[PDB]
Amino acid sequence: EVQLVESGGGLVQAGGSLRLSCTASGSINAIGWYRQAPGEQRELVVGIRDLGSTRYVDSVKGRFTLSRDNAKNTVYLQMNSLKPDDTAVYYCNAAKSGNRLYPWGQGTLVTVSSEVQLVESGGGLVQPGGSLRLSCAASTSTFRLNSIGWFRQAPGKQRELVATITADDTTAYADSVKGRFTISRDNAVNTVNLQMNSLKPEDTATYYCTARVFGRDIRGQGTLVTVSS
Repeated sequence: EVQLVESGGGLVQAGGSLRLSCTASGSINAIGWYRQAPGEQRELVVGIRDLGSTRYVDSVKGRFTLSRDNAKNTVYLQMNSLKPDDTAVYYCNAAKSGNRLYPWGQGTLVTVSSEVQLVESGGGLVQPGGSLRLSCAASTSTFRLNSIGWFRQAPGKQRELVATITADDTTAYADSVKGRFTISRDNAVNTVNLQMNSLKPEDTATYYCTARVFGRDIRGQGTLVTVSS
């Protein structure tokens, strides 16, 4: 028979990332990931159509990415932009139609935490392919939020504008992050965020927050984001 075992889960915050891996010895194409918490019976998160496609639950489509390496009898599931509601234990038995369920692994656990001037946060170190979430508090006691934008800068190089959101909720991203980055407001708390998926060694920079208030343009001190594994 097969012995399944899965590892790589951990504690992480809003946004954030984690690479779950899984492995077996004793067809690796028929493996998908289940998820279980207490108080609601376990569900399926990723499965396989008979033809060989990889169908993902709509609640997560656009975050979790099933990869595989036949050469190591290993399957993975790269998680980005992790939400609190992703908290549970993930298993690794099969998910193609018409296949026997393999012997249950123990499961790796996955937990997810949570003079006007601006205040950035969230910056940290991650691996290539990871995901962060930066936030931009204004420190005003809700005096004015306005229209903002995020610009980064590696040391000794010219600044780069990455993404912006105006008052009208229009978004524009640079071609250097096209597809990967996503700027959302979250207005209910007077803070504005930037989700950063699929990072590279090339994003290693100090990320700041500009707002252009009355008269002068303003920024915050900005947080490091490093990616070199």
